[PDB]
Amino acid sequence: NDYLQRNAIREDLESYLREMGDVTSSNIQNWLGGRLLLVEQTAQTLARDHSPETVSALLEQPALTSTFSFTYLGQQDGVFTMRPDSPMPAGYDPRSRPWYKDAVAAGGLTLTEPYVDAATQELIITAATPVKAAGNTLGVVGGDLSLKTLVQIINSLDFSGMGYAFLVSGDGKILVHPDKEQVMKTLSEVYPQNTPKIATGFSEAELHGHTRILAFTPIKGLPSVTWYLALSIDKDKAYAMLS
Ligand code: MET
Repeated sequence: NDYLQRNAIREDLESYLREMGDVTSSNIQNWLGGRLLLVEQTAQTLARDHSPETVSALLEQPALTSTFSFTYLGQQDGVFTMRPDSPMPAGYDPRSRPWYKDAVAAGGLTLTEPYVDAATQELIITAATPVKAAGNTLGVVGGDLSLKTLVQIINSLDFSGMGYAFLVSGDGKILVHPDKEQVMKTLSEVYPQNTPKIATGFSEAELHGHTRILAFTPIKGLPSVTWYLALSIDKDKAYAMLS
């Protein structure tokens, strides 16, 4: 019976994809979490000493400079200190920036979606948290992460060559993707006819002439964002490999 045999293969494949999605989501959760905690650790150290000499020395520590492209403190009065050095664009105010507002609105450590960096005019992600001292908010510490770095973490596993992983918001906005052309596009723009639904377990759709299976796994431990790890699998390839 071809129907029972088809369902037998599909259930085995979905079981495997569920397993790959869980571990990859765990992996990016732990990776982002360490970056978040490093930013949190930096803020609480600054909360008890934020003199210019100390701010500079702390941001230059190699645990920070080797982890983030840049680490910085934007203060409540608008003053901005960033390491490593970078030329500054005219009219910059850290308080108007997405990372600063997101941290303040979150009331704690959070991650931005990709936004246009003020200096490089390129997309960047930022781990950010307020600096709190006796209820006062003195500012926000941010740590910048390249989207390429996140693509590499979620694609550490090759998924037996069946496909690839990307990140998507609960709103359907593609945040990081191996194809740079799909970054910040929505699932509806990428799949206009039969759009995959995040809530549904496994969706089938057509991309570039081939049927693909999509599966979305929530990423836990990310305060104030609802992001999913998405697997995009070549359907014909997966069914053939699993006989
Ligand atoms: C001064 S630009 C670099 C800091 C941060 N990524 C921003 O765009 O605001």
